[PDB]
Parts: sequence; structure tokens; C-alpha cells
Amino acid sequence: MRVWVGIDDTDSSRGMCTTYLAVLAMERVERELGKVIGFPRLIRLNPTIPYKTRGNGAVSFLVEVDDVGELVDVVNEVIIEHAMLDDEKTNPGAVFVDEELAVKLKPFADKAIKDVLQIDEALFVIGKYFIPHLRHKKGRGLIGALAAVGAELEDFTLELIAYRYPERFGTEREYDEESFFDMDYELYPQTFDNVDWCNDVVVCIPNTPCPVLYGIRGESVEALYKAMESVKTEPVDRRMIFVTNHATDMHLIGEEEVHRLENYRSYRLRGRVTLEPYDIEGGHVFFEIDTKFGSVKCAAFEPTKQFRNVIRLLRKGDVVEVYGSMKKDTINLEKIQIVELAEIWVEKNPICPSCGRRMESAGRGQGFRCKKCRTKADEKLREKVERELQPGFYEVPPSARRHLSKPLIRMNVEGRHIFR
Ligand SMILES: Nc1ncnc2c1ncn2[C@@H]1O[C@H](COP(=O)(O)OP(=O)(O)CP(=O)(O)O)[C@@H](O)[C@H]1O
Ligand SMILES: [N-]=[N+]=NCC(=O)NCCCCN
Ligand SMILES: [Mg+2]
Ligand SMILES: [Mg+2]
Ligand SMILES: [Zn+2]
Repeated sequence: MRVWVGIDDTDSSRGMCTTYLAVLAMERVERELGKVIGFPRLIRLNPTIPYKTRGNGAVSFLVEVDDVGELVDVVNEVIIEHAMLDDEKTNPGAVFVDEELAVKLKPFADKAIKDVLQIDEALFVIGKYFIPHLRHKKGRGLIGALAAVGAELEDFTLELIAYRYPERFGTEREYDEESFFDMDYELYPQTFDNVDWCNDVVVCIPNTPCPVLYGIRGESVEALYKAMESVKTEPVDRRMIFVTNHATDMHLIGEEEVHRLENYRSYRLRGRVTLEPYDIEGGHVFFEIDTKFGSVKCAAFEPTKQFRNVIRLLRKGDVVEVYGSMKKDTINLEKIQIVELAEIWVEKNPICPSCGRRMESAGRGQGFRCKKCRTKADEKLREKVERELQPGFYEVPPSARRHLSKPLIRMNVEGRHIFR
């Protein structure tokens, strides 16, 4: 029968990752029980959650097997031989679900991506639907496991993950930097967010001691595969393509959707600027705005680099839309849409019609003049100031992009200030 297998929490900060474990588990199924139908899914979840670092993404894949219990056994073996069970950080979870049963997990998954979950719940669910599972330590991996099975994908992107030969691991990666940029020129936007031009950093490569070499994001399999051959790196052992929820803002809740705001949730909301920009300590920029929910702290943190510039040009009265997560009672900006420019009427003194300099007052009510000529004028000129800010959309540079952050290149809207 056809069965969805879901895994996560199989990584420590040492040298495993959920996916590599999942890719192994896949290989073993292809050889013992049956075959993997389609692509595996790499479902990122609520990115604010504690003990998630780094990045919060479960895995799942569909199979055909004559016996369910066998499948589990094979999955169970895999976990035991590869998961860092030593680490109190990691507590693997796995689920096994009928084709026809997965639809029922859409709400649970949705909550896993936009909310916070107790293990109680996942346990209750597994009880309810008589779902075969594996919990190996704490059953925490079971939340993510279920979610990677229930997540419905309206929008989706692809990531071609390439893994190393295990000899190297914890070592550094040899790779051709230019060959990566060259690729991006040729195939953008079919392969987006794999390099930051403005900062000369290749983005699709981890610092971490994990098995990933590169994980390349894109739209088609044809694009992706083109990325591969075009890239020069130290040899590749395993390679899988995952259909993912990266770059879909799937984590975002809109202002029409709830009473209050909470920490550990991400939001899209419209706001008028109250406080103005003011730098803080590490290289940050703060400002408050006003909403249906009251006064709300919004920030661009130092790792946003340039993007701080477009924030620093914010004035009281600006109408804006913000995109980010709420932690420590403040919005960490992913994108921003300047909605209505706030117009500023001012009354400066008359410019002198000869020299160009500003006329100075000539008395209590004696108008203005320019002594360097014999020129004069009696009232003040009112204007609108013309600041360096165009309406529309602005995003953080790709090296500061969060996994779920939908980048401008993928929204068909107007006024998109894509910086390259
Ligand atoms: N919304 C949520 N509420 C509560 N717990 C959640 C949750 N989303 C995920 N979790 C759980 O927290 C744990 C996350 O730590 P984990 O190591 O598994 O990274 P996972 O997907 O985040 C990641 P990666 O491939 O980079 O290595 C998982 O057990 C997961 O099930
Ligand atoms: N493409 N890709 N893979 C991952 C990625 O985009 N990382 C972005 C940079 C995150 C900063 N630590
Ligand atoms: Mg996970
Ligand atoms: Mg873990
Ligand atoms: Zn003059």
C-alpha cells in the first residue's frame, strides 16, 4: 500500500541532519521494501521556536510497501545507526501514514508552521488515527514528523541538496566561488537566492559541520539540474531534490486574522510610523508604528546590512506594511512595503533670485532680503520635501534571508526594489 513517512529532530550541531538521514532511509527502502513515489518534501516550520537552531525543517516522502510494520523497522534501523542519539539536543520522531489519511493532518501541519505545539497534541493525534510511529527519546520529533506529512503546498519551491562523502565532514569544503556566480547569472531567476551579489558571499553553502555541501534553490528540475553540471565543487556523493515551502511566506499571519499579537509568531501588517529610526549597539535600527493592535516595535537588525538604509529614511506619518517575526515583543523585518509616502509641508525663507542663497529675516515683520544684492521678498515659500525613498517593496539581502521569507523576485507585484 501507499504510505507517507515523516521524519524530524535527527540532527545535532555535530554532523547529522534530517534529510541526510532521510536520504539514507530512502535508499534502504528502494532496496528492501518498494519504491519512493515522487520527491521527498522538506517542510520548514515555525522559525521562532527555541531549540530549533539552525532552521526548522522536517522531511517526508511517499512509498509503496507490502507491509507497514516492515517499513517502520527499516526506518527505525536507519534512525538508530545514523541519528545522534547521544545528544540531549536531538530526539528523533517518525510517523507512518496512509495516503488517504494525510489530508487530515493539514490543520496540524498548518499550526506547526504558524504557531506553537505541545507533544501532548501530536500524541493525541497519533492515538486518534492509530498512526504507526517511532519516538526514540523525548517524542519531540513527532510534531515535525506529522507536519512534514500534513503540510499542504499551494506555492512551493525546490532545493537540490548535495551532500559530501562522509570522509570529509566537519572539515572545510573545497569549491569554485566564481563557478557559482556564473551559474546565477545564467539561470536567475530560475535558481534564486543561491548567492548574494551585493555582499560577495555564496549563500547556498553552510559553515556547519553537517553533511550538506550545497543546497540550491529554484523553480524547475530542469533549472536545478543545469545548476549542478555548471557548478565546480569537491565531489558529490548523495544528491536529492526536495519540494519545499521555502520562499513562500507561508509562515505569515495577516492583521485581519487575530485579536492581539504574540511572541513566537510571524506577521504581515499595515502601519503608520510613530517613532522614527534610532540606531542601537550592534548595528541595528528601531522604529515603532501604530496598528489595530496598538503601538508596535519594528526592527532591522545589523545582519540586514544595506536594508537598514531604506529603513533609516523613515518619517513620522509614513504608511507602511511590515513582514517579520515577533520575538522579544518586536518585529524582525524580512521585507517591507512603503505604502503611502508621508508628505511634509514646510515654510522656509525666500531663495534670493540672484545669488541663490537664503534670504534672512529683515525685522519683526519687515519681511526678508539679501544684502549681497539689493533684492527682497515679503512672504515664505512652502514646499514639499523630496526624500530618497520610492514607494513599493524592499527586502533584506539574500545572505540575510530566512528560509520561509518569500523574496521579491517571486511576487508579481509592482515597485519591487530588487538590489543587484
Ligand atoms: N511549531 C512547533 N511547535 C513546537 N515544536 C515544534 C514546532 N515545529 C517543530 N517543532 C519541533 O522542535 C524540534 C526542532 O529541532 P530540529 O533539530 O528537529 O530542527 P528541525 O526541523 O527544526 C531542522 P534542520 O534540517 O536544519 O537540521 C522538532 O522536534 C520539531 O518537531
Ligand atoms: N540557498 N540556500 N541555502 C540556504 C540559504 O539561503 N542561507 C541564507 C543565509 C542565511 C544566513 N545565516
Ligand atoms: Mg526537523
Ligand atoms: Mg535535533
Ligand atoms: Zn543674493
